[PDB]
Amino acid sequence: EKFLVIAGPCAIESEELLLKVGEEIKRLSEKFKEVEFVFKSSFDKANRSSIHSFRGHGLEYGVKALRKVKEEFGLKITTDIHESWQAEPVAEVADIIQIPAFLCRQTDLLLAAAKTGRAVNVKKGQFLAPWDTKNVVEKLKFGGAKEIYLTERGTTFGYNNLVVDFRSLPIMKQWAKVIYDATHSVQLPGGLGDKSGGMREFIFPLIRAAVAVGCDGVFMETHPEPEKALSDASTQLPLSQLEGIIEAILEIREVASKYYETI
Amino acid sequence: KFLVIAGPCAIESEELLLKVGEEIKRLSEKFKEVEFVFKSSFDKANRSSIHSFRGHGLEYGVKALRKVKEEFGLKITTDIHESWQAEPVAEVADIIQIPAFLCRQTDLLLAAAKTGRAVNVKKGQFLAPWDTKNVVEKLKFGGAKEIYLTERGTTFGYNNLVVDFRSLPIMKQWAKVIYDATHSVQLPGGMREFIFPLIRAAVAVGCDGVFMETHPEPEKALSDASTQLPLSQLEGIIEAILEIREVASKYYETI
Amino acid sequence: EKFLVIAGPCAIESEELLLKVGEEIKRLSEKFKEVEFVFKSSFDKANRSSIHSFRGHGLEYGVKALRKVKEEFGLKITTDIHESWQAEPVAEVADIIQIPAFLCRQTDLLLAAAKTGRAVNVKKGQFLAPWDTKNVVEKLKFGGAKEIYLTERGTTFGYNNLVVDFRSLPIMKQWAKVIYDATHSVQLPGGLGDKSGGMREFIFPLIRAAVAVGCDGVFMETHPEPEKALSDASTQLPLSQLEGIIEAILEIREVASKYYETI
Amino acid sequence: KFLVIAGPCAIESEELLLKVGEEIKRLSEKFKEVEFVFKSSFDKANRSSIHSFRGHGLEYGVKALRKVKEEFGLKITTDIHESWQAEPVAEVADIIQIPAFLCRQTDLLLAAAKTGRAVNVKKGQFLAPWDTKNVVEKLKFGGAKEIYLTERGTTFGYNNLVVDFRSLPIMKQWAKVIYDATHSVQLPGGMREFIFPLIRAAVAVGCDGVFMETHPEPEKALSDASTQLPLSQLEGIIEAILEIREVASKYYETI
Ligand SMILES: [Zn+2]
Ligand SMILES: [Zn+2]
Ligand SMILES: [Zn+2]
Ligand SMILES: [Zn+2]
Repeated sequence: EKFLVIAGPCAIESEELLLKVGEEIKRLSEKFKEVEFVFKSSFDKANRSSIHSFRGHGLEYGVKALRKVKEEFGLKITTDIHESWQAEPVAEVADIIQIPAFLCRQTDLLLAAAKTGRAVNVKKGQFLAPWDTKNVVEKLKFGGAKEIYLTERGTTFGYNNLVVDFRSLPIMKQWAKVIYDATHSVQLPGGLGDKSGGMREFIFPLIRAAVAVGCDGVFMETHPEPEKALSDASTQLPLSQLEGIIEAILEIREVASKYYETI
Repeated sequence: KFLVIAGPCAIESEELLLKVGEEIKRLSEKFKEVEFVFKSSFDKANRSSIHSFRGHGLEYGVKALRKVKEEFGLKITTDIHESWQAEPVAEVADIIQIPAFLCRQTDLLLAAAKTGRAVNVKKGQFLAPWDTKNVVEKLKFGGAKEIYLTERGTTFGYNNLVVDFRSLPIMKQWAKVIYDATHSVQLPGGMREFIFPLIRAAVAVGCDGVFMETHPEPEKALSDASTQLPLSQLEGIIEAILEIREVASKYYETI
Repeated sequence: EKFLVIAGPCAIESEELLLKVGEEIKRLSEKFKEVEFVFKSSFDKANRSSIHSFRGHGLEYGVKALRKVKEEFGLKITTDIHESWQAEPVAEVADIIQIPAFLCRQTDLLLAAAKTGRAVNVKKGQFLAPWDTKNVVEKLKFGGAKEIYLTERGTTFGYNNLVVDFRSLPIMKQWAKVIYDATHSVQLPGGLGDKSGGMREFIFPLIRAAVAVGCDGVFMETHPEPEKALSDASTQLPLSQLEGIIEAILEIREVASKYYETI
Repeated sequence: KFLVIAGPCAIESEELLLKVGEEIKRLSEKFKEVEFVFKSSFDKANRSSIHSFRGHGLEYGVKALRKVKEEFGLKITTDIHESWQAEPVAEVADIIQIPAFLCRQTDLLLAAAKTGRAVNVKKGQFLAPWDTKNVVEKLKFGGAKEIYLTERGTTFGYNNLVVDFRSLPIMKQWAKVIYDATHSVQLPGGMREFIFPLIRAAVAVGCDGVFMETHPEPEKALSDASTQLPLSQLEGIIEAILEIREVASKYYETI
């Protein structure tokens, strides 16, 4: 099946930033024709550690910006919702509605997303065991979702640290397509001052592990200049490095593919 | 005074709340050194299964809780799950509770603080004790004056929670601390036998109050059936923690 | 039953240090007559993180020093062994033979201790679940041990951190007397540079929790001047604070005792 | 060359070692790009139960291993549990293995280093990746020249281990890194279905070798029966990791 690559700047810092990243993603989509690219960006960071951190410019602005990306580049779109009422307006532009990790058990949010008819991607909560995502998929199916994804983004491992238990990939594949979040998985929750920390040096090696184990897609946040990002400045991948990373995972996926176990 | 938040996990019926409210009212009259707060959820918005009991809705819930407050004169507390619910709930709830999974949702916290009511935040199973400082700050920014942080366990491997008692003195630096005696022993995805021993630990360490879900017939409860405390055992546990607190309080560290 | 208090300097820095601490422990044993005091000190720190850290002055010197303490003060003695051959010589002075946490599964070490006829205290490994200590007690009984203790000293919680799951106390009590290690439970494994870290501010509160939950004794390392200790300088309790801590736990134990559940 | 350490968990008999040694010898001739090392323990010194299989003793063990080395010309590796065992084991063992629970026992490490043989230390389930730097230093101080660190999982809650692949690049800073594919999926106090996928992960990330326990009839093994790899599946897995390594190696980060 076609491999999915969900990528984009963490937050919608401005419509200009989006178009700049979208342009590169469009270029890569023309090169890597065997990949289905989905542009991602959050119109709101509703769970920042600090009240002083950047959140966004509002739902209205964000949807408008994402719509511009889809219009100008013909790219599929995905963004996350935080309360049930946002599902309807967001579904107007989003091809895939994303459910935040902390909210993966909020029944009404899941139901709100499912009834839009759009695909739904649920970030696996840091508190959830792999086998407990079965009921998450069940809720979505109950709500009408026909295209469901589960995203591995790390599990709570002691304080301010996450570990990726790759056994989750084959387990979750039993009931949904699986995506590996290469950037949030290496972040150190509340690691820094009133902000999240992260170790970019592990992004690439862990993504290689994900494709070797076997997944249906990868999720990566990318920014022209990560150091200047308003969110996840420590983990967002430099846009110039995206091409090489994608090429590498396609190569590893190809050679490992014949060994992927049947679920 | 020492805070004791208790009541049935979910508002299974106005009838159930009244029966429990009566016992809590009696204990309230027997223990003047304690401030009792009646708790019950109008909606279990985060159940694991879509086929599990959620409740009868916000209106039916706020109505039943109002009946408890008016009939017994007890303070009330219930949890909210989305921002719009803060206002209507604040009509009856003296303390607005923020669910553990939602402790980082800025709009929910701000919505609760705006009501002018006290706010009790369940510490997420993914949060470190020191990470709660930011939670309190959000609430203060939102205008909250009476703020509580509730210890309810931390993710420890899969389908298990551990209570790191170091969290009590750490969180006390920025808020009043409550120990959730029933959810802390629950196995996500629990053991009633550990409820009492851990609550004894909490008061020996030092906290500002305890949270306990209680039900007349726990095994018949529509939620947390394996962990809700039988109503008849509530008095004994309260007396026990008051006695332990009386002796141990001499050693509670300053700030 | 008589409450057990195992205390002493972490390592046998010198025979003089031992006698100084022993003198205070003897004084407290005369005051707290309802407590059974056991003097503890390691003749060897065989598991230091760094090859450059203090280990000790040898088994011969240590046993001689411990014997002096028992002779001069009439105090019971306990020390830990690291290899089977040490059980015999150590049993000549030790009333309780201690089994290190990392070695709680080494069958021959356990058997070596059991056949000496002495009491055996096993530190629960940081990797062991409470219910898995049942087989540890089984091995000891198989080897002839008639007086067995299991010591709670924390469990691996993420990297360089330990958490105390107090549910372990009532669980382990099902098959052995339980001791709470108040000082090692708050140490941060490899936290510092080539050494262990620790948070002394949590020693007292956690010990209060242990007695409130219910245990058969407490283990505390104490030193005249912790800051100068050659091992566990961050967690050893100042000797001057021992009296107050013991008084406090006896008071909390008394008031909580009527509520201790029957196993 | 890439290292592949394989063999039956325990020396159940000289007979068993020979049968496994034959297959490993064959693979050794088929894969010249790989250095095979035959492994088997003469004693399971840390079994959970006193009634479980330990072995036939050190002498019988060193004897059987010597037979494998002489008959097939394969390098040998076995683990030691107490200092005195280093010398006699070094007579046949090319690489002396240090058990995970004993990775901090200074005298065992020094005893192994003194033999002049290579030393492979299983990373304790309680150790952080960076904590292994000190382990290597002890060995260097003891005179060790060829040093390996083996990833075999980290304590994750109770009766479960997780493999934090970040450990591979971290440990590589001070030693050659080996990934233990069979013990990493074991549930202390395991799932064979996860052995292959995680070994693929290990080579994609980048390691210097893999460790795998294999047995003709795993379900009949006297130890690690639930995790030992069936002998017949060994060739396929090796070919697979060589292919993945060939492609992925282009991206292994420097130092
Ligand atoms: Zn992000
Ligand atoms: Zn409940
Ligand atoms: Zn010590
Ligand atoms: Zn094995």
